[PDB]
Amino acid sequence: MTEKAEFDIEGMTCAACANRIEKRLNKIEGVANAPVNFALETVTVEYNPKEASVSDLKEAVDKLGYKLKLKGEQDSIEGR
Ligand SMILES: [Cu+]
Repeated sequence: MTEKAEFDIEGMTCAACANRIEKRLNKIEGVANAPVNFALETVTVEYNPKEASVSDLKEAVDKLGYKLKLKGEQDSIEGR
């Protein structure tokens, strides 16, 4: 089952910022994966909406400093 969720990240000026998110994300219970993509400025989070939630991990990202918001939820990304 699981779900894919796609989010736009603002402030992660270094790859270490991004990696720190991945670290936090991994620390959330019932996450599958969540590699942060340093080009499109987006992360594709994969998890189950049972033990974790988009809103929860949002706060977990905000906890690190940089901002996060919705982007999509079907391996799509979108942009110009
Ligand atoms: Cu950084």
